[PDB]
Amino acid sequence: LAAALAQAL
Ligand SMILES: *C(=O)c1ccc(-c2ccc(C(=O)OCC)cn2)nc1
Ligand SMILES: *NNC(=O)c1ccc(-c2ccc(C(N)=O)cn2)nc1
Repeated sequence: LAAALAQAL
């Protein structure tokens, strides 16, 4: 989940 969002950065 964290990675799914982290791709933005
Ligand atoms: C959420 O974006 C998220 C959470 C966890 C994972 C993930 C990917 C790969 C592994 C892995 O290779 O584990 C080996 C024990 C674990 N968790 N991806 C994305
Ligand atoms: N928000 N994330 C990024 O901007 C980001 C872009 C690219 C990468 C990355 C990581 C690792 C490799 C590699 N070849 O091992 C390439 N690009 N991370 C984050």
